[PDB]
Formats: sequence, C-alpha cells, structure tokens
Amino acid sequence: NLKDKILGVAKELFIKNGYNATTTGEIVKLSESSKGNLYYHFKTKENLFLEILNIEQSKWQEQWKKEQIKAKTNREKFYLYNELSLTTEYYYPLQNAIIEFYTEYYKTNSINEKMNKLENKYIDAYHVIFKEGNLNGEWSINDVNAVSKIAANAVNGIVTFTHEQNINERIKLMNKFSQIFLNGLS
Amino acid sequence: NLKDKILGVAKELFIKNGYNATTTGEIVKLSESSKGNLYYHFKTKENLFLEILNIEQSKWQEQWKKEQIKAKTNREKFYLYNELSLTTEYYYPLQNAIIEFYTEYYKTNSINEKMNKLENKYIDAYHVIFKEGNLNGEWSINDVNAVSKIAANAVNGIVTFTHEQNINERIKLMNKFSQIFLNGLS
Ligand SMILES: CN(C)c1ccc(C(=C2C=CC(=[N+](C)C)C=C2)c2ccccc2)cc1
Repeated sequence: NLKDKILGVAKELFIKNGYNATTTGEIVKLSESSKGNLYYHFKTKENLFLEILNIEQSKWQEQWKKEQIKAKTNREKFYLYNELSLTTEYYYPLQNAIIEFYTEYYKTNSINEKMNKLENKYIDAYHVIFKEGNLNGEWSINDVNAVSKIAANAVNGIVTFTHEQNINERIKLMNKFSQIFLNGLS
Repeated sequence: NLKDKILGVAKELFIKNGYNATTTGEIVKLSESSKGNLYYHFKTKENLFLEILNIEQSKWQEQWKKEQIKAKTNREKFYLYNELSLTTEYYYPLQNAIIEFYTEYYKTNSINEKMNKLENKYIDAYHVIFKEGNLNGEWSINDVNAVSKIAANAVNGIVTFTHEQNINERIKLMNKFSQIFLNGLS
C-alpha cells in the first residue's frame, strides 16, 4: 500500500508533468513516503516507471479479456484488438511520459531487459489470436511467433505515425490494414 | 562550413539524444558558433528540425532511386524498399525524434501545415510502386493512397520498434511482412 500509493501518485505526476520533469523527491513527499522506502521498492525512477508500465500492462490485458467477448471469431478479435489499440491510445494520459521514457532509454541497453519482457507481453495477445485461429481453421500459420511480432509492430506503427488525420480516417485505415493482413494469410 | 555544420551537429544530437533532449544551446555551443547565428534561415528550433527532416527525406529518396534498379518487378520493388528501410542511415534514424516533435507541436497548427509536404514524400515511394503495379497488372488496387499510407506506416513500425534485435531477424520479419501484405492485395 505505501508502495501502491507511490505508484499511484507517481503515475499521476508523470501524466501531469511527463517523465523527465517528475522527480523522486516530489513522489516521495506527495505519497508521504521516504527516499529510503522508494529506493527499497524501485531503486530508480526508471525502474519505478517500468513498474507503472507493468501495472498498466496488466489493466490493459484485463480489459481485453472482457472486451474480446464482443468478438466471436479470431478474425474478429484481430480486427477489434487493432481498433482498440488505436482509439484507446488517442486519449491515453501516459502516452507522453512513455514517449519521453522510451526515446530516452533507447541508448541504455540495461533497461532493454524489462523493456522487452513488457513488449513481449503485448505480442502474446496476437500470438493467442493467431494460434486459436489455427485450431479453428480460420487460417493456417506455421510461423505464429513471427506473424505475431509482425502484426504487433505493423499495427503500432499505423497507430503511432498516422497521427496527422481525423479519428475516422484512422479507424478506416486501420480496418483496411487488418483486412489486407488477414487476407494475405490464405 | 557553418550553415551546413550546424545541420550536421543538430541531426547528430536529434538522433542520439532526442528532440526536447537537445536545445538551441547545445547545438550552438557544440558547433563553435553563437546564438545570433540563427535568424534569417534557421529562425526557430522547430524550423532547424523540419529542415533536417527535409534533407534526410531527400537523401533517402535519392538513395532509393539509385537502388531500386536492382528490382525488375514492382512486387520486388516493394520488398526491397522495406528491407533498405531497415539498413539506411537516412531519415528512418530520426523517427523517435519525430514522434516527440509531434507530441509537442500537434496543437500549434503552424506545423500541421508547414511539414505537410513531408508526409507525401514519405508515402510517395509506395504510391509509385502501387500505381505502376496497376499499369503493369501485378495487382489490382483501387484505394492506392490508403494502401500507400497503411504500408508506409506499418513498415515504419517494423523498422522503428525492432531497433535492438539482430539485424537479420529484422530483415527476416520485414520480408515475411512484405510477403503477407502484397499477398493480401490479391
Ligand atoms: C496504451 N497501449 C494500448 C499501448 C501503448 C504503447 C505500445 C507500444 C509498443 C509497440 C510495439 C511493441 N512490440 C510489438 C514489441 C510493444 C509495445 C509503444 C508505443 C510508443 C513507444 C514505445 C512503445 C502498445 C500499446
């Protein structure tokens, strides 16, 4: 809880002032904790931040569990999952803190460890989509892991770089992509 | 030089550190110049940046033409472009900086119009490839602009978010993508 209170406050601080601007000092004081306790729990602001990210990852996964029920078939889950990825990121408060962070630890190969266990978790969502797709003859992929890393990165690119259009066009392009992609698997 | 030495240091810092990460102070101090050195041509920092992007875009689009000749069919031109995208030293090594600049200059509509031509030179390569593929009957695509953007963005994704894993693994994926994509247009 004192740990949970720190992550909560830290998350808000980041959302409000971004990664670089937030200090562990602010965090310590606002969560009514101590430099010692924050050290014992996270060691560094970077670690603190990766922990928020993990928690955030969990929530996303959980939501997806409830949300994927609106998609009977896996072809549908693929369509749905990509759209959510697009819309939900449009209004995600942490997005900017993430970007600061990511484009700040691109050089540090130390963070590359947890940073990757995290990304892998996101790819599993797709991995599951495709596997189940196989066991239902929705398509036939023999290199799932591969197709999974590809979708995850192709879709995130559309989400991250399309930024330059009206939300409708984007959902449109994204659905066109999902269409093409799922097609080239038959 | 100087007007071309600034650009040199700037590009270097933008790539290495990041957009916000580097400021008009560092650029000058590291280029053996003065603050006044910027006014007529390089007014604002965002102008100096939008500059470097134009250069790099041209340098990459040029390298591409001096190399697409190794591809007879457009089907091959598609695959190639994507692979080269992973190996170049032009434009793509700045995506991270670009992503920030778009999260700190998306409001000021002074940019959304300023570097609007930049978004076209980026999707142009695929425009030609996809259009010329129609004439050559390699495929039948009606919504070219869509596909060009979908592809341009998906690809930038595979390139930007795999920057840490084995270059061969990268090129392998990029190829399975190109494979999957084009096959979905038929
Ligand atoms: C709020 N939200 C749903 C999300 C928020 C972020 C991501 C991301 C990402 C991109 C490629 C990945 N792969 C395929 C390794 C993993 C994560 C990501 C986006 C920008 C900068 C760094 C990572 C995905 C979903």
